[PDB]
Formats: sequence, C-alpha cells, structure tokens
Amino acid sequence: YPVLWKILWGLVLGAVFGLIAGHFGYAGAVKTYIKPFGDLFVRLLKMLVMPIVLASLVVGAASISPARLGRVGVKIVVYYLATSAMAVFFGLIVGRLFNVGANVNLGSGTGAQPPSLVQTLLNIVPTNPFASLAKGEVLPVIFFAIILGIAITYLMNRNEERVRKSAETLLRVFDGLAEAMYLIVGGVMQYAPIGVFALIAYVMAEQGVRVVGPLAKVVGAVYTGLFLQIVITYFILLKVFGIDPIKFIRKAKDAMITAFVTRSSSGTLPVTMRVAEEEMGVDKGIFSFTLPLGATINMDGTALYQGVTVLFVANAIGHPLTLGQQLVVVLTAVLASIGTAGVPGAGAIMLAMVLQSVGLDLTPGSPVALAYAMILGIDAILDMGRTMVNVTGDLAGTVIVAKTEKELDESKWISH
Amino acid sequence: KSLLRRYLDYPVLWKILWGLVLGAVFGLIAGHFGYAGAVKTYIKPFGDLFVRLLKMLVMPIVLASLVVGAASISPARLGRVGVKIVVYYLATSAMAVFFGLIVGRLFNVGANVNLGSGTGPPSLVQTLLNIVPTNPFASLAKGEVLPVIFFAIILGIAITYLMNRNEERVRKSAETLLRVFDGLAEAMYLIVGGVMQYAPIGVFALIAYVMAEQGVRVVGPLAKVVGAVYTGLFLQIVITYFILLKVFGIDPIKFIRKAKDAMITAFVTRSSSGTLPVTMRVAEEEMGVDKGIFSFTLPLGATINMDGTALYQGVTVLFVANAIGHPLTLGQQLVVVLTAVLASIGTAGVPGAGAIMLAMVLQSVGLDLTPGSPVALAYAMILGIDAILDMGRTMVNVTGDLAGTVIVAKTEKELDESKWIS
Amino acid sequence: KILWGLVLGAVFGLIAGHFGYAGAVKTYIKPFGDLFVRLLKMLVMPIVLASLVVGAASISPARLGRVGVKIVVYYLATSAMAVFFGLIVGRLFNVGANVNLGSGTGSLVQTLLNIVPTNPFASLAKGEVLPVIFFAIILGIAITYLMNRNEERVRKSAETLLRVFDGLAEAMYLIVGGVMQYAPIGVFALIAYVMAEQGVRVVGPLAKVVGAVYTGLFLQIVITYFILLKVFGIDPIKFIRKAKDAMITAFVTRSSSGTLPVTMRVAEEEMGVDKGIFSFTLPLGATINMDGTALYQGVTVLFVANAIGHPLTLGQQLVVVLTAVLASIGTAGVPGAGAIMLAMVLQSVGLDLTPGSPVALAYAMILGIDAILDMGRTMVNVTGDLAGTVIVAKTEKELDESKWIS
Ligand SMILES: CCCCCCCCCCO[C@@H]1O[C@H](CO)[C@@H](O[C@H]2O[C@H](CO)[C@@H](O)[C@H](O)[C@H]2O)[C@H](O)[C@H]1O
Ligand SMILES: N[C@H](CC(=O)O)C(=O)O
Ligand SMILES: N[C@H](CC(=O)O)C(=O)O
Ligand SMILES: N[C@H](CC(=O)O)C(=O)O
Ligand code: NA
Ligand code: NA
Ligand code: NA
Ligand code: NA
Ligand code: NA
Ligand code: NA
Ligand code: NA
Ligand code: NA
Ligand code: NA
Repeated sequence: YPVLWKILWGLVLGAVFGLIAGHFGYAGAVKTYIKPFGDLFVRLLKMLVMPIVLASLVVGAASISPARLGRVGVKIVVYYLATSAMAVFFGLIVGRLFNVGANVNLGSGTGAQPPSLVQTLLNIVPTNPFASLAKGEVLPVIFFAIILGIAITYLMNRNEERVRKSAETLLRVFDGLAEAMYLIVGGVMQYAPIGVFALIAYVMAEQGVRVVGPLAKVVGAVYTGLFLQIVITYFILLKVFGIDPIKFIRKAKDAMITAFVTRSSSGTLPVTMRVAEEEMGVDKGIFSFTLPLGATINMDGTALYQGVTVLFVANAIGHPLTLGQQLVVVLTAVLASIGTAGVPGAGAIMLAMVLQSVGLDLTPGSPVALAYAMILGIDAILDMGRTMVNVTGDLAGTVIVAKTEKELDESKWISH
Repeated sequence: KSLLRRYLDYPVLWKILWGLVLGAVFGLIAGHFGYAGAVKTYIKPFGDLFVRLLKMLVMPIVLASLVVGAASISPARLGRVGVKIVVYYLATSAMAVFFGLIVGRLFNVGANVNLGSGTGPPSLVQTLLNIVPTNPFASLAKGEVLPVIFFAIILGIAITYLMNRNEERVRKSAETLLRVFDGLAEAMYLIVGGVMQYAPIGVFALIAYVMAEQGVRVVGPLAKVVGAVYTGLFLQIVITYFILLKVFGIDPIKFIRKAKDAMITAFVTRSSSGTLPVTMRVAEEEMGVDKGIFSFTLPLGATINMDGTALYQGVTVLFVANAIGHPLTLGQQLVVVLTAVLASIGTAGVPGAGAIMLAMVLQSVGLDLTPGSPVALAYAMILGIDAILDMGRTMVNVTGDLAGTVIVAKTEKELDESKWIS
Repeated sequence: KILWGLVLGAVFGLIAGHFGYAGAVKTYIKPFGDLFVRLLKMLVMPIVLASLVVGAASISPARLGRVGVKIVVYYLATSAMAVFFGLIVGRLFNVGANVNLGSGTGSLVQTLLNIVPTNPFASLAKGEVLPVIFFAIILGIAITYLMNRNEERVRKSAETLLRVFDGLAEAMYLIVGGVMQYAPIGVFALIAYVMAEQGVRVVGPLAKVVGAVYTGLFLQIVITYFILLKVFGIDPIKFIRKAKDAMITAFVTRSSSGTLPVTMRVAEEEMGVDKGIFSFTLPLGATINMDGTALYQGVTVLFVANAIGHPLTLGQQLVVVLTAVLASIGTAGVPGAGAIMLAMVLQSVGLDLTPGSPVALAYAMILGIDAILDMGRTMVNVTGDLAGTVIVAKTEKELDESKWIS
C-alpha cells in the first residue's frame, strides 16, 4: 500500500475512530488501549531529534561556505518573519468571517512587564553543549554545530597532513551519525501509520465531543485560516519561485501528518528533515540549518491560532479589539509564536503574552480568564492543525530558499 | 615517585578471593567487639573508590560494546538471541522463586516471630514505553541503561546497513563511526583490567564494612533468614545453574572459576549494574563469549534477570506472612511466583532495591506496609539485615547472567571453546 | 586591544557609577560582557576533554605522574606564599582598624572520591572539570597502549578515536581564537559593569582593603612569579606579555574555569607548552591553584578581626596560612566562590558567622566589594597557572624555547 498514501489512511481512520468512540463514550478505552501506540511512535521520533540535528548541521555547516550559511539565515529569517506576520493577518480576517465568540456574552467591566528579550537571545549561545544536548536544547545546539562544522572546514584546509586527517576524521563521525539517523527516521516511518492512528484516535475521542459550540465555530475558524496560509501564501510563494505547489504538498505530507498528530514541531524534525532530503531534494547545507531553526521560531500556525483566539476573547467579553489594537497583535502574535516552544500545547501558554500586550489581563476568575479556558478545552483539536502549518512553512521555506541557492535537486520533481 | 610501592603481584582471581575471605573475618571481629564505627570511617572509603571506578566504566562500555556487537551480527539472529535469553531469564526467575518458597519453608523462615495480626493494562505499559529513550544523550547522562541498550542496538544495526553501500562515501563514514565505538569499547575493557588490580582491596573493604555494621545483627531469626537465603542461592547455583549448564555441555566447575571475579564483585558491591564492567570483561576473556552476545544479554540481564532477588523475595515473604500468624497458602505462593518474577524483573540493579520492591511482592499477597502494623515491623526486620542478604543475592543475580549468556552463546556457536580444554 | 577595553571600561564604569547610571550600564552594556562569557564558557568542556585525551596519550604516564607530583608540589608552595603576603600586606595596610566594632570577649574525603567520576557523560553535562580530567587521563593513557599494539586492527581503531579528540581540540582552539576577536568588547563591558556597581564602595576601610588586596596580588606576580620564573630561565616580561590575554580574561570574568580556553590557547600559541603538560596542569590549576584567592583570604581575615578588636595572634595567623590554602583549593573557579569560602577561614581562627554578630558585619562589608576584589583575584589565579605550567614544562623539556626570542 502506497506509503505516501497509507499514513493518510491511519489519520482518517483514527479520526473517525476517535470521533466515534468519543461521541459514544469510549475515550477512556482509547487512552488506555490505543493512546500508548501513538506514544511509542512519539518516543521513537523523539530519540532521533538531538543527534539528527547536531550531526546534520555540523556536516551541513562544513559542507557549505559561511557566507552562504549567512546569506541563508538572512534569507530564511526575512521569509520567516514575513510568513508569520501574514499568518496573524490571515487569522484576524478569518476570525471575523466566522464571527468567533460573539455569542458567548460575558460581562466584564472596563479594564506591563514584557519578558526580557535579551536573555532569550544570550540563551542561544550554550554554556555547556553536553548539557544543552542532554537537556534537549535545540537552538543552542544549532549554534554550536554551526560554529563547529565551520571550524572543521577551516582545519581541513591547513598545510599539515596531521591536522587535515584529524579534522576530516571528526567530520566523518558526524557524517556517519547523520546518515545513520536519516536511516532510522525512514524505518520508524513504517510504524508512522499506526502512531498517527492512535494519536488522532485519542485526541478525537477526548475533545471531539467539545467541538460542538461556539468552540466548534472557533475550530471551524482556525482550520479555515491555516488553509489560506497554505493555498494563498505558500502556494503563491511556491508557484512564484517555480515550484509546482502540488508537487510540494505531495512531498511534505509525511512531515505534515506527523506534525499534525504529534503536535510537536521539534518532535517531527526528523521526519521534516528526511522529507527535506529524500522527497524535497534539499542539501544538508540548507535544511540542516533552516529546518531546526524554523521548528522553534517559524510557527505560522501558532501565530494564526493566536490571532483567531485573541479575537474570540475580546468578543466574548464585550470589549472587541480596535484596529490600532489588531496591529499590535501582528507584532505580538509573531513575537509570541517566535517564543512558543515546539512541543504540544505551548502555543496556548504563549497566547497569554499576546493578551497582556493588548490589555486583556488574565486575572483569575475574571471573564477574560474564562474565555481563555474555553479555548484550552479544544486546544488539542486546534493544536494538531496548528503544528502542521508550523512545519509546512519550514519545508516551504527550506525548499524555496534552496531553489534560490541552486541547492535544490530538480530531479525529484518530475511527474514522468 | 612515592616512598613505597610493593603490591600487585598475585593471581588477581585468587587474591580477589583473598580479600573477600579476609574482609569477612575482619568485619566480623569489629562487630562482636564494637569497632564497627572505625570500619565505616577508615576502611569503607577504599571499597567506595573501587565502586566509583567500576561505576565510571558502565555507560561507555555498555554503549560501545553493544553498538559494536550489534553491528557485528545480523538482526534476524539478534532477534533470536533476545528470544533465547528472554525465555531463559523467565524460567530461571520462576525457578528461583520456586526454590525460595521451598528453601523458605524448609528453613521455615519467620514461623516463630509471634506477632498478633487482625484478620483483615493500568500500570505496566508506561514502563515499556520508557525503555524507548526520548533523548539518548540524556539517557546516557542519566545512566538509563535499558534506554541505551535500545539505542545502541538500534544504532549499530544501522551502521552495518551503511557499511554495505554502493557509495564509497557512505560506507566509509559509517565504517569510521563504528571504529570510534570499537576504539571506545577496547579502551574501557582495558581500564576494567587495570581497575581489577584494586579489586582485591576494594572487595576486602566492602565486605569488612557490611560484616561490621550488620554482622552483629545476624544472630537471631534473621540469621535463619540468612541461612535460608544463602542455602537457596547455593541451591539455585548448584542445582538449577549446574544442571542447566551441564545440559548444554559446559563444565559447571569451569564456569564458577571463570565467573568468580564477577561473582565476588557483584557480592561485595551488591549492584548488578555496578559489576557489569567486570561481568563483561569476564564474559570476553575468561568465558570466551563474543560481543555479539554478551554486549546485549549481560546489560539486559543485569536489570531484568534477578534470580537472586527473586529467591530473596520468595523467602522473606514466607518470613513475613509466617511472622503474623497467617502463613501463606499454596494458591498464594503461585501468585508469588507470578509476582516475585514480575517484581524481580522490576528491581533496579542498585543495592537494596530488592527490599524496596519486596513491598510490591507483599502487596500482591495481602501484606500491606501500613505504618505501625505488625507487617511493617517484619519488613523492617528484613531491611535491618538487607545488606547481609544483598551481597549473596547480587552474586546470584550476576552469576545467573553469565550462566545465561554462555548457554545462549553455545547454541548460536558463538562461544570460543579454546578457553575450555587444557 | 584587550588591554584597552579593560582600561577604557574601568574609566567608563567608574564614571557611570558616579552619575548613577550604573543601572544604565547594567542594562545596556552588561549583556556584551555576558555574551563574551557565554562564548568562552561553551568551549570549556570540549577543549578540556579533548586536549587532555590528546595530551595524555601523547606523553608517558611516568611523566604525567611526575608532572603531577611536580605541579602539585609547585601548586602548594606558591599558594602558601600568597597568604603570607596577604598577611604581610594586610598587616602593612592595617586593614579595617577604623571600623571599631565591639564584640564579645569570650566531609573532606568525599571531595577526593569526588574526583573519580561515576558517569563521565554526566560530569560532562554538569561541567565537572576534575572528574573529566581523571577520565581523560585514564582514557588517553589507554589509547597509546592500543596504538602500541601488535594489531593493525586495534592500532587503527584507537588511532581513529584519538583523532576525534584531536579534531575536536583543534576546532576548540580555533574557536577560542575567533571568540577572542570579540574579547576587547566583552572585557570592556564586564569591567564597566563592575566598576559601575561597586566603584562607589571603594571609599572606606573598604578602600584600604582594595588597596591592600591588590598590592599583595601584585607582589605575588612581581616577586614570587618573577623570582621563580627567572630561576628556571624564563623572561618574566616576555611571560606576562604572553600571559596577558588569559590574565585579562580571568580578571574581567572572575572565573578561572571561564578563562580555561583563553588560558590554554595562551599556553599553546603564546607560551609554547605541549598538550602533554598544560592539558593536565592548566585545568587542574584552575580549581586547586588559587594564589589570588588565598591572598584575599589572608587580607580580609585580618580585616574582620581588626574590625572587631580581637586581632589575630601569631599562632592564629599561622593557622590562616594552612586554612587559606585549604579554602583556596576548595573555592570553585566561578565568580564569588572565594568569598563564600572565606567563611571557612574565619571559623578556623574562631570568628563564627553567627547572624547579627559583629563578625557577620565585617564579612558583609567585604562581600560589598567582593567583585572589585574578585577581578584582581581570578587574574592571579590563572597567572599562577601559566607561570607554573611553563616552569614545570621546562623541567620536562616540553617547552618550546623558540617563542621567547626576537
Ligand atoms: C446524543 C446523540 C447526538 C448525535 C449528534 C448530535 C451532536 C450535535 C451535532 C453533531 O455534529 C457535530 O456538532 C456540531 C454541531 O453544531 C458541529 O459544529 C461545528 O462544525 C464545524 C467545524 O467542525 C463548524 O464550521 C460549524 O459551524 C459547526 O456547526 C460539528 O461539526 C458536527 O460534526
Ligand atoms: N504544537 C507546538 C506548539 C503549539 O502548538 O503552538 C509546535 O508548533 O511545535
Ligand atoms: N542487589 C540488587 C537488587 C537487590 O537488592 O536485590 C541488584 O541485583 O542489583
Ligand atoms: N573568581 C573565582 C573564585 C574566587 O572569586 O576566588 C575564580 O578565581 O575562579
Ligand atoms: Na513564518
Ligand atoms: Na515550525
Ligand atoms: Na516559537
Ligand atoms: Na531469572
Ligand atoms: Na542480573
Ligand atoms: Na530487576
Ligand atoms: Na599555588
Ligand atoms: Na587557578
Ligand atoms: Na579551589
């Protein structure tokens, strides 16, 4: 059965299974007897994340010039900010069509300390990479791996045979590791149809029943807005750089479906990278840098979930956001999506920062704190679709930057 | 550059047996004569150094040997080796509880404690998922062996795949990586050998401290617990291990003389995981087993195959249940076999975890450790002599790991018969 | 240029702390010093592990063993001299005699065993240098043994492994040099922040402590280091000129362990020591060889007892020499840890830090200027590591005599 089209079978069936079990009251059998298999699928991808990030980027940063890496960053970051900003802008319009939370009708009454930005930045530079590796801190690994692979290529270009042979040997240890990791990613993706089925079956069972109210109308709204981001911003950007966007989606889909049901960008980095190499044809000089960075700081789906649910609260308490306030949201939902860790649920946690920025404080027991908790009740329903666009923008950004740097192997894009 | 240097000249297997016998005589003297606090202060640190040294080697020598060994074998074999070692571990655990129950009733442990007592899916799955690590750098830093065993097996297998490629580039990268582990494994096994120079001293100290602290306590019905447990541990070795060993054509007397360094070390460190470096170096040099086997069976067995604990748990549960005037019926002892096997599989390879898990074995037959009850009193009588019993069991926990590794090896033709001829 | 940022930042921070903009300096200049510290920090664990595995293979145990026996004997004697200087310099300045406070008239072994790691992957993640030092020696010693095997097969495995450490060390030393491009800025920021916050406080008998502590630190360099250096035939003006990057990085980061990458690259590029030496003596000395701490402790211990009217007797000052040496060995190589350990030196002559007591006030006067004293302290903590590594290296002929000629 076509493995491009079989992981898609597990997604649908688990969704029907979980919706059916959820609508019929067996979600506790699904948590006990089905949830563990998706958890196994999650643990397997998780173990690959730290080595496959470290090794691919040491290799990739050696296997390219600094000035390219530097131009890749400036390019990928210019793309990343603007695709995030467009996501906020799309959620705001999609939130109004669906008219989210206007019928929740809570009275509220007429109404900062922004987190230090510098310490988050200094936090990029690790102070012990063995610790950042053991703690799982991807962004500090990205920094050390680039710094390291850059130094390895410098040492490969030295007059000594003794120095060249030591540095070149080190780089082979990383190349040996990276090639081994991409191998297992492909092997675990044999189980991927099952883990997908279990995760979506557990999720649909627990919060299926909850997608029935104006929360259901929220879900309708968030998924619609995510879609526009793809078919408008990604397809147009993809088609703009001469990439058949249908060939792009057809290649991304393994990374999209694991992103969806694991609700973790960082947890689906291995599939996103293996998709970026085998299917997409990107060179490690590119995706070994952009794909892990984007798993953290490029969350188009979160920046749009945050845009849609922020309108839901202000409507739900009778203090709708003015225009001048929605323009603060574009700034601050981008900032919060940059800050959102790539693990399940962290986007809701960061949504608070976005409210605190427009003057909707979450004082406990207040009407605002009530609307926030209506959202967190369907968070997994919205979490799946959110992480998917967080990854898809990482691939569309990697593929687009690659065709710009001549680092895209066009032999992989031929319907024959 | 010191003043004095004279040690290190004797058969280390014979001198490690010298430190064990002498330390037991020494600690017993401080016990009945009251210098047990000098031994904890002035002798225990040497046994502690010997433990830290073996401890530093565990994570590299498991990771490297199993990456090496797992690349150096075919998966369809590895899967059959696992199936073989796993069925052996279960049957021998079941056999140990079966022996502890029989040896426990023969010695009749705790039948005369005379405490009055009033006549009055969910949990295992996460333990399995937890075998799969979610970050191996962390599982390494945290010391999580079973997650590393998993990663190491999974890794080396991928390395052999890459060594078989049309590319000269992929083959040589994998081939290079594989050398780093092989380089690491050989360096670890080297240091194991250097450290085992200190082992006659470290063995002497550990047994001297334990015998000093808990010697005095082995005088009462706890002494009869000791009598039962050692008798069963002895029976488990000379009956089930010897009969099992001889059935597959291994001289059981040759096994013990090769195992002894691991046996004596497991005994005095009371930690399977802590005697793994000696257990593997013994599996290679003395036993003649190939890294394709013991790099998997020896770390897997240090955790999940505890024959010595599974017999300890059978004897002490009979001791407690007899001690409250509600002796165990047969139908319960068949639950003890079911549940002490389960609880011995769960017992971590650290000193004392068998008592901590012994509680789970009691909870399974209806002896709750509610505070102030008679039951909690008998459990604490056991925890009072746990070290005296901890030594003898970890010896049989490890002795059974070597016996299982060698027996599985000869069925896969992977044992070097040149060490067994003379 | 690292020496210009040090001068300019100190003049700058003194001015800002004098217009009350020390919180403007903490807000807008301290981060550059923190980047420079995080950058140097990331390198310590790899560049220590790799350099010592390499260096320990590339030398004989009996040398390493004799180097150790030599470096440890050097380490003790130079430390003991510092306290004797702090006692003399603290007594010369008569520190804290005008504080006039009335006072009432009437596990070590585990730290040793702690050197032996129990999981080296963990000791790596934790930043525990000394347990890595032990494992790296134990490892690298094993590699040459396997490279000195009859096998072609094992010779190539270990030779492969050793190259991984050599490849890593060479990248580490490379990055240290690149990070030192930023160092003129990071130095400026750190000294500007410290001068801003604690400048104002060098004004009282605290000023005389700063005067006293720095004066003795200088003698340790210009007397004991220079005399010992000249005794083994090393030009001290060429030495300091080579040491300076490690000195000034140690000065403004107040972390010996944080200056390890600069101290080692100075030991290789500038000094010319072989990894068989400095990859063992320099990380060992960052922890246990603190001349600068032992002199602070001698001067400030005199400061407390004078400030409370129970001056130390001779028999007591001779306990300070023993115990300020011991406390400097125990002081971690991070900012401030010498002050924390000064407490153990006070308790050693009977100045207990019972809360609210007169003793506890003099301690807190000292902790108010700790950073002003911490900078000068960590500088002589590494400066003594370089001087001894070079001196011990020349005794094992492992010093490159070509870098000391023009
Ligand atoms: C006890 C026996 C009960 C039998 C079933 C009765 C339960 C109520 C209807 C069930 O159908 C679901 O419930 C919501 C009904 O409101 C829909 O919400 C929503 O569904 C979309 C989003 O999923 C939104 O766009 C829609 O506006 C909104 O109707 C939802 O989709 C639909 O699947
Ligand atoms: N699901 C997480 C966080 C979120 O849901 O916002 C991610 O993008 O990786
Ligand atoms: N001694 C422990 C378990 C126990 O205490 O029984 C071991 O085998 O590692
Ligand atoms: N500054 C620290 C400790 C101290 O202040 O003494 C060091 O030298 O490493
Ligand atoms: Na974006
Ligand atoms: Na992303
Ligand atoms: Na983010
Ligand atoms: Na068993
Ligand atoms: Na065992
Ligand atoms: Na166990
Ligand atoms: Na010294
Ligand atoms: Na020092
Ligand atoms: Na110290």
